[PDB]
Amino acid sequence: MKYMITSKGDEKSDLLRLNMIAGFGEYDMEYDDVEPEIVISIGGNGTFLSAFHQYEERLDEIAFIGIHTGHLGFYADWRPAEADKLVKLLAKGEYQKVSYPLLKTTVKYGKKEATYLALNESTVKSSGGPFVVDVVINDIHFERFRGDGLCMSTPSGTTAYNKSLGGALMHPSIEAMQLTEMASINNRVYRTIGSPLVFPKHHVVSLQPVNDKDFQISVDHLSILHRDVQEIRYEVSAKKIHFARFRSFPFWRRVHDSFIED
Amino acid sequence: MKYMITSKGDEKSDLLRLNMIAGFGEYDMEYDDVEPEIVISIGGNGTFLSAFHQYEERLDEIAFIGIHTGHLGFYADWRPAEADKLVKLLAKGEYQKVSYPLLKTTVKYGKKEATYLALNESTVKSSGGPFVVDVVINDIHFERFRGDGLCMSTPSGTTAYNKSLGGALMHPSIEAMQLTEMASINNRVYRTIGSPLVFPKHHVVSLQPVNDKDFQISVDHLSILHRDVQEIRYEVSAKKIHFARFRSFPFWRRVHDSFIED
Amino acid sequence: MKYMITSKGDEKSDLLRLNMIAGFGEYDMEYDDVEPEIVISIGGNGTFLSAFHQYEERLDEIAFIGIHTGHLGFYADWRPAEADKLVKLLAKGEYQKVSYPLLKTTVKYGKKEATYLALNESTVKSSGGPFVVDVVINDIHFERFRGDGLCMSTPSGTTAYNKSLGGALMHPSIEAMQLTEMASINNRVYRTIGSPLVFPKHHVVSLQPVNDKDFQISVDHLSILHRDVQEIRYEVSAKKIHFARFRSFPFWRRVHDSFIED
Amino acid sequence: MKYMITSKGDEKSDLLRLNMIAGFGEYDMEYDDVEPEIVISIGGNGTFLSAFHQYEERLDEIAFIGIHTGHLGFYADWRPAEADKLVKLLAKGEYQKVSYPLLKTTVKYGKKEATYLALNESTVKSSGGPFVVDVVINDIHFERFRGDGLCMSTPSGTTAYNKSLGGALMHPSIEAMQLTEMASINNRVYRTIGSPLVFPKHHVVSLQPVNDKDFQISVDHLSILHRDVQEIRYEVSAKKIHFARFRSFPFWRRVHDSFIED
Ligand SMILES: NC(=O)c1ccc[n+]([C@@H]2O[C@H](COP(=O)([O-])OP(=O)(O)OC[C@H]3O[C@@H](n4cnc5c(N)ncnc54)[C@H](O)[C@@H]3O)[C@@H](O)[C@H]2O)c1
Ligand SMILES: NC(=O)c1ccc[n+]([C@@H]2O[C@H](COP(=O)([O-])OP(=O)(O)OC[C@H]3O[C@@H](n4cnc5c(N)ncnc54)[C@H](O)[C@@H]3O)[C@@H](O)[C@H]2O)c1
Ligand SMILES: NC(=O)c1ccc[n+]([C@@H]2O[C@H](COP(=O)([O-])OP(=O)(O)OC[C@H]3O[C@@H](n4cnc5c(N)ncnc54)[C@H](O)[C@@H]3O)[C@@H](O)[C@H]2O)c1
Ligand SMILES: NC(=O)c1ccc[n+]([C@@H]2O[C@H](COP(=O)([O-])OP(=O)(O)OC[C@H]3O[C@@H](n4cnc5c(N)ncnc54)[C@H](O)[C@@H]3O)[C@@H](O)[C@H]2O)c1
Repeated sequence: MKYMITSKGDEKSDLLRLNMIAGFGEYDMEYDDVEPEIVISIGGNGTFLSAFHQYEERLDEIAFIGIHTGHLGFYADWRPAEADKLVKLLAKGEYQKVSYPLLKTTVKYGKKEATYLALNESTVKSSGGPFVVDVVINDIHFERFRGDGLCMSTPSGTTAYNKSLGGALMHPSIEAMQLTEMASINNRVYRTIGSPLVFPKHHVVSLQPVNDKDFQISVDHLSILHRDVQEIRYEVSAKKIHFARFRSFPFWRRVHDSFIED
Repeated sequence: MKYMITSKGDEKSDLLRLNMIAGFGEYDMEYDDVEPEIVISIGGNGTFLSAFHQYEERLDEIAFIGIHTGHLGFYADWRPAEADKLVKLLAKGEYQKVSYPLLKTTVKYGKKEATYLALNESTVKSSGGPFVVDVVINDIHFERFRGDGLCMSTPSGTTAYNKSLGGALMHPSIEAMQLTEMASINNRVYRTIGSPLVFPKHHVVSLQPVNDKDFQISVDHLSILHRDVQEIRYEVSAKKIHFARFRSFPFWRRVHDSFIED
Repeated sequence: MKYMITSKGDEKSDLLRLNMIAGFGEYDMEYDDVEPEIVISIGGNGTFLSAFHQYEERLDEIAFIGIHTGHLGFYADWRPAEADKLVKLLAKGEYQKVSYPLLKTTVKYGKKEATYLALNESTVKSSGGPFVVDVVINDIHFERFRGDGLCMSTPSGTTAYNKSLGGALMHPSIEAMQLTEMASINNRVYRTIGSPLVFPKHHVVSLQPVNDKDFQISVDHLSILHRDVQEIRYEVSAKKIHFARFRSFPFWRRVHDSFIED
Repeated sequence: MKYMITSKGDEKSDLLRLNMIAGFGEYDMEYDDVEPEIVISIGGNGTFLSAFHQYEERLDEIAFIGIHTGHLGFYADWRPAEADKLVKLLAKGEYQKVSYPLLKTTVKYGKKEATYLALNESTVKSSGGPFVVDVVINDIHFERFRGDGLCMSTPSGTTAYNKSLGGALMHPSIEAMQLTEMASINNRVYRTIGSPLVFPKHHVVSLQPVNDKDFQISVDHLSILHRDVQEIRYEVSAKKIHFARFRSFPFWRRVHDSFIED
């Protein structure tokens, strides 16, 4: 099967990558970083995010696998010491496929609209400057949000920025996105919902400028200053990320291991 | 069609009930509180909850309709002044059916297990006394929770007790339950997740006593002191509540009307 | 100097107590549990709280010292292994005195008022039953609180129940009390401040029943069902607790050690 | 007495200013914006903040008075319609003076240190980029903070940015500053206190760079990108702001009026 390996680029990750390629050489099992069927990431959570975004135009043809050199593997299954076992398992085709939901972000201007795919989240802040937007859900005006910004998370994204903002952790079998507030202003004149909101597939959340059409918009690691924005639109993507697995490693066990104990 | 009406029991609600029965008399359209196909509640949110629990053994045969005399209609669609329009619409069969998910609670003892159905939530607190339970998700030990208690909410329940505890609001098309913490203790020795958790259908959350087997368990309005508890088990019910509707009144508009403005 | 020792009552604490008495026998240094100048607590945080409340009528004549057998010493300075060093230091008079603020609670009825002193906090919940009170600060109606209850904390109490409810941690040199909410209900009709409130000395916070005059009131470990309540009044006490110290052990280092690392 | 008036600069505020000057003309009562004893602000909360910072080098010689054209007067006492009554009261010397605490911020570089005074708060965020600082309190390493940033508030500042970040509201008679977290990262490897912290006078909170010495630092409305930072130091200022008052208008009533009702 066609595969490639991305490395964090430090000595540790590079050498692990070379050894895996050498091991894959004894199998069938072609290195191809143009049209891989398997993408292996070796590094931190950032390395995995880079791997995902490198191949976001062929997500339907790829199964992702992570080895984490950091603490701390939300998209890793594997430790550096387990690399030889993974080589043998991958070569044998000894795996099942699991899929997580993704978030579509559309930015409209005074055209051409830009579309982004997020594995963790997309956030919006001001470029300045007071942040004020109208929040429109399925064409109904829901609230005028004033504060620091807003975060829209995928289910797998809920353990990250979403969690820090008081959002719920959601099992990735649920096809949803979650909107959290950053430092909302609430007084007798200005009001927000002041709770995270969880949206199903096909629900559309639109942010519309009130002032003030410049925004700092993030998509996972990427952060861009967008000018002359008319709308930011959030919806669950029709696209999914696929993982190759190998052994049972339940989401809630992954949550336990990351936040409670070892 | 067979129907019944429950009233809050004050003069206002009783008279509205009598007038609706009188209006239903001009149609076809039989009063039957043993085997109703339509259950009409006139009162507050508590009146509606009582109506639901009065008929929880025939939820598959009933479509519920609420008129709210209070502020404040999370399960009401209707205002007292709209009662005549509702009579005509109901009599004509001019409605579509919408379903919300429900929460199953199982309490096991040193037998016979007790099972409860919740429309809003089920909560657990101590009878004393320090509250400490082991939280087990699909047979994996997730955390030892210390604090005031725990709340498990349906999607429609998320606007209630769940919201007050920092939980997310979830659209009821999502078949899920949400676990929130009450006053969790977190220090260098005791740790909880400290975020709400959202579980899909078929996931099972089990609370197991550590000490200390007596618990105050609530199911919607009902609150009971349970003794000699071995397990409390939470899962999304196979059963759903059905509503008769009539006109579009989106969940998010209902949320806006209840928390933001009019 | 006159002293006494309280023990948690397990074998470990009892034996440590006997050894300290034996060591104090070689000094001057009289055991007196009626009029002690020094009160030594050996046990958990609960043991220390019991020691404080045993002697709350002579707080001006006593300096408290704690040895913690638990994790986990918010009022302990000392570990069991350090007991011999403490014996020698105490006998020598080798200490400075530090004072923390306390909370006065007054419960008024349809007389005789009951007054309580808290080292950590006093809380109020319903006996049932919906909890609703009017919050009156220096005779001005501030809010109608609906929810689970309210917690009023001393500065040293802020690391306990207060912390779990989202309250700030306050240095005990600040003569204040802090009011936190438990599960406040906020919607378009019912509103609370939804933030902790910090009150200086001489400010008086009065809770007045709306319904519904029965309340479960806690003062540190003590929890009592109070009937026919007309008012609950909170204010910073004129009384303080005094500690004997011995070496510098800053409050913020104590916070670090308890919540961050070792 | 020497006075000046600042205006928001819209037609409404400008005309109110002209009328007050005309009214002050009938008294004694000299317009002097170099060395005023009374500074009158007409506009929003931003106008008042500008007035404060215009005269922060002569805070000991000035008593401030606000008229709010906005909603919404945390530093206003007065409404536009009350301007004539204020003219007469001011001219008569019919007032008492009230003082609130202020926050000193020191930014040290690889010299010359910059010092700022805040009436509401000072915040710190990254210029990029991951925000990571070591939090040092009175020379003791307290935590390594990872997240979006940190906010240090005065007592009067607690109703603003502090409130949005979950901070306590503190009565301004308390000489303190309060540190709140913005989106702190907490997992099994990274830990923060996860509660607001309230510091008395003379306590010093130092933020020290870990990476990564560029920071976006705000002081009230002012926001500056600081490069090559070695330390950010927070402490309660020896300086206070003085207000002229006129009638009793308690802080807690001001809080009620701003967040609860009218
Ligand atoms: N205050 C915050 O919680 C905060 C701020 C900015 C970004 N982030 C998160 O960091 C991610 C990447 O940011 P960056 O590349 O700029 O580096 P970064 O330094 O801002 O964040 C990297 C950290 O986030 C963790 N992380 C990445 N994905 C995660 C996941 N899904 N669940 C839990 N933790 C996860 C990594 O293990 C690492 O510790 C973003 O997608 C966002 O979720 C968090
Ligand atoms: N601190 C809290 O938020 C708190 C405490 C106890 C109970 N409750 C809620 O009250 C409900 C019934 O309690 P009770 O009968 O003892 O009376 P109650 O006085 O304790 O609560 C009644 C209030 O809850 C509101 N409510 C009911 N269902 C709701 C919904 N699904 N979404 C939003 N608000 C809703 C009603 O409008 C009413 O204002 C429970 O199911 C629980 O959700 C809330
Ligand atoms: N949900 C909660 O956070 C919760 C609930 C009830 C009581 N409490 C706290 O427990 C204290 C005593 O309760 P109890 O005797 O019923 O036993 P308990 O089991 O309810 O609580 C004992 C725990 O609280 C800790 N504790 C005591 N004083 C503390 C302090 N000032 N700062 C930080 N932690 C402290 C102890 O170390 C112990 O772990 C109360 O004064 C209250 O502060 C907390
Ligand atoms: N997310 C937030 O809560 C947020 C973000 C940035 C700034 N702020 C606050 O706004 C203030 C000034 O910001 P700006 O000039 O850039 O304009 P801005 O638009 O960012 O904020 C102005 C708003 O803050 C209110 N405000 C000012 N002082 C207040 C006080 N002490 N208590 C309660 N509300 C107060 C004003 O009434 C106005 O509604 C800052 O000092 C900060 O406290 C808040």
